[PDB]
Amino acid sequence: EEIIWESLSVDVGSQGNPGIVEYKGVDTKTGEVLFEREPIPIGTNNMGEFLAIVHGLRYLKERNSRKPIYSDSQTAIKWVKDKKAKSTLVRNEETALIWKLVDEAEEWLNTHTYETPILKWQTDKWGEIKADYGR
RNA sequence: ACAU
DNA sequence: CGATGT
Ligand SMILES: [K+]
Ligand SMILES: [K+]
Ligand SMILES: [Mg+2]
Ligand SMILES: [Mg+2]
Repeated sequence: EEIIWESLSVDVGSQGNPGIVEYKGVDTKTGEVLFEREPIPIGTNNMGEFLAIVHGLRYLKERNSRKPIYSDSQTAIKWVKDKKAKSTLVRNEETALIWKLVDEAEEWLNTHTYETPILKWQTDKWGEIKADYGR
C-alpha cells in the first residue's frame, strides 16, 4: 500500500545479460548512495539482484539498523528467503568471480542471523526503484 | 502469466 | 528484439 520510506533500496545494473554486472544500495528517502559494488565482468541480472540484497543485509547488520530492504526482483527475494541462488549461469573460468561471490553470499546467509524485512518494490504503483540505474 |  | 528467473 504505502512506501516505507525509512528503508534501503537496492538495484542491479548490467551491460548485457549475461554481461557486466554492478549493483548499489541507496537511502529510499533521499537517494543517497550507501554502497556500490565494483563492476563484475560476467554475471546475470538475477545474481546481481541477489548479491545486492545480501550486501544490504550485511550493511544494515554491521550498522545495527533495523531498516527493511526494497528490491524489485521477485527472483532475488525468493533466493534470499531460500538462502539459495538458483542461477542457470554456466560455471567456468569467465564466470568464476560472480559464482565465488554468490557462493560466499549463500555462505554468509547460512552462518548469520537477521530480522531485516525484504520487501517487494511495487514498480507498477510507485515507479522505478530509487536505486535504479536509469538504464 | 508474473518479476526483472 | 534478446536473456534471466518463478
Ligand atoms: K535501469
Ligand atoms: K520469459
Ligand atoms: Mg532491478
Ligand atoms: Mg533498474
